[PDB]
Amino acid sequence: SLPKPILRVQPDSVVSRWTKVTFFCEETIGANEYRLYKDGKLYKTVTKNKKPANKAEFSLSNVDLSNAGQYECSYSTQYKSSGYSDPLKLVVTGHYWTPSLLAQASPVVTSGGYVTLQCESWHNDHKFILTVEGPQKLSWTQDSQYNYSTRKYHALFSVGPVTPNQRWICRCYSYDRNRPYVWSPPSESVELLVSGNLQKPTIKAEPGSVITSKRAMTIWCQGNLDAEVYFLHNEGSQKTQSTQTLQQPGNKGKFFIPSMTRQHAGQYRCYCYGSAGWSQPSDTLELVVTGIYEHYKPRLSVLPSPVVTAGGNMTLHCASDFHYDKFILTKEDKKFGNSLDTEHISSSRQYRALFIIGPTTPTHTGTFRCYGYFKNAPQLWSVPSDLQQILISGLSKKPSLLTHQGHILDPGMTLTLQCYSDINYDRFALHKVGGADIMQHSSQQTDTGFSVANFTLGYVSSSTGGQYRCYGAHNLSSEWSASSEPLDILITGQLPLTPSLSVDTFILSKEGSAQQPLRRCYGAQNSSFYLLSSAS
Ligand SMILES: *[C@@H]1O[C@H](CO)[C@@H](O[C@@H]2O[C@H](CO)[C@@H](O)[C@H](O)[C@H]2NC(C)=O)[C@H](O)[C@H]1NC(C)=O
Ligand SMILES: *[C@@H]1O[C@H](CO)[C@@H](O)[C@H](O)[C@H]1NC(C)=O
Repeated sequence: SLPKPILRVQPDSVVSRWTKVTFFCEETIGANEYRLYKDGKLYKTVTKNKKPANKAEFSLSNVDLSNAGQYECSYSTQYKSSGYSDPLKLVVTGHYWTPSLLAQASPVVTSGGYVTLQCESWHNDHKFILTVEGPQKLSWTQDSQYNYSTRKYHALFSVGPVTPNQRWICRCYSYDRNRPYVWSPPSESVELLVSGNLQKPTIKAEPGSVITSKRAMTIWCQGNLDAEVYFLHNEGSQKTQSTQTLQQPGNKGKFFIPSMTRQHAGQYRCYCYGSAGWSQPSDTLELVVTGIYEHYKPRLSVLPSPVVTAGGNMTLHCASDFHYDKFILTKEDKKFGNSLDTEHISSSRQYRALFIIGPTTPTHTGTFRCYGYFKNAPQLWSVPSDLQQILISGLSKKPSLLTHQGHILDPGMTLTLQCYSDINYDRFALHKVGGADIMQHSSQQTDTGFSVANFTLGYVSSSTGGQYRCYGAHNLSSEWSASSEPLDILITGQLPLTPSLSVDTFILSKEGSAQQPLRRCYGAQNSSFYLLSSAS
């Protein structure tokens, strides 16, 4: 008789509870009156009187559960009421406990593959529906199995085969068979991460891959410039979506973490979807959180000296009273070498690790820290040891020490050491032999025509007396330099004796600072060599 009308809904057929929905009856013949039928019954009637148009609206504001069901549209032209538009199933979510949807292994799927998702729910007699967020809505319906241990009803969906052209976003629903038009509120969006075949995004970690706990860090995913959304993922276990990306320079998907915890460490990969579909995943960037296991801090030492000559063998010692599995050295903020198995020494009650370095390339110069961690948690490290710094000399002119303020000192005289050189080094390093610390200062350009470095030590005590050496380096250079002749600092007033012989060794010095005392007169001993006491 007459052209069957077209019934449309906004928003979609599956609407969340308590939201406004609108039906639209459309035709071209005429518009005398429109009628909306709900489940085979006259629900509403809109007349084109009191503005004249060709399409009629039916608003159902504040939708509740009772508004779910079949809807048809009929119209009348002249005095002919004509048939029905093909029915439209309005579905309302709510009334139930929210189901859970879990990527059974991981959301990761190489294109053309299937992933299994488990959908759980507490409801006794319920069917499960898995839908994907796409144009032509893909659905799957399963019966619920019951896990007697967890006392929960679950069903598994094998969603696939996953095509690399379309973004896959899965959601689950639970619903009673007897009332099909009423589903549960949708579970959390499970988005599948597809390993495409386009170029790989470079993944980066700006502050570093090693981060102390509770601190901030950022993960960048830069790559193809026809990319739209960047993802970060962990083997165990994360999903993160970035839509708003820095366009300058080029698509840079930024991720920000305010404070690092246990659940932020692990191996990260960057997945990416774009106009030409998905891309091959990034390299596995391993994020490491330290500061955890903050009870037993490891301790780091070095032998034979914190400063070794170029081309020598030198061992670092990572030790801890706690039975860690492995110890790892880090230079600056970066990992160094690899992990070594801990080794329980029977004598020192310690767990030991000997990082042997030989020969010493100028690359080993830096600040080392040893961490302890366990096998089952490779990304959760201990609290860093007190730093042990390494200097490596060998290849430049030996920068002599001025050694002013005298050569033999009495507590307490403000001792300062100057380290000069003919070669214009941009930085000098002073070291007291047998010590663990190395001092460094920016050299100042004196008028004469070279650089002098000021090393202001504290008040002279009995402990400040020893042997000193200075080293020189440039700005662009990572190579430190061979040290000068040893400076022997001698301290007085450290023995209850006054010499009258002018006791293994005997010292003799001028009232003025001589270039070197020979071995007023002073008296020392072979064991405690740098300690003296006299009056003449
Ligand atoms: C580097 O250290 C020397 C210390 O020898 C400083 O020299 C002072 O110089 C004044 C005159 O210029 C002398 O009267 C003082 O006796 C010196 N100090 C001492 C402790 O002897 C020099 O100023 C320092 N230079 C820089 C750039 O810090
Ligand atoms: C170990 O280092 C020392 C000095 O650094 C060197 O003389 C010695 O030859 C090294 N050991 C071996 C086996 O070469």
